[PDB]
Amino acid sequence: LFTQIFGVGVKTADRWYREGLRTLDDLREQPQKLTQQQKAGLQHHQDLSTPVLRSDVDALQQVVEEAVGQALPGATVTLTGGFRRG
DNA sequence: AAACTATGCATGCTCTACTGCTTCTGATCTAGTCGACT
Repeated sequence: LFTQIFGVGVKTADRWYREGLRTLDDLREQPQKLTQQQKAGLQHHQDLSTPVLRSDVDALQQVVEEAVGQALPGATVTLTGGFRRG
């Protein structure tokens, strides 16, 4: 559960385990030891938990192409990662 | 002629500014360690 939080790794999860935080609520109880990455991950935990579908991938690519063109014309963007693997 | 008073001056003391030199302190750049991510 802890590892699914953006900005929280194995070491941080183990540290929280040894500190007595056994559920997600305790993390939100004290939002002062969480860095920017952890705060962002916890704020939108539910949205990022849902798997990303191909439709979102195509929408993101279409949006990013316009930004890349505006920054500069003639640039190319390629989709890599798991999606490129099918 | 003698006693009292007057001015006059000097030197040490005190303060406030002024300038220049020396030392201390606060702001700004990187190595290492832990952690995050792809």
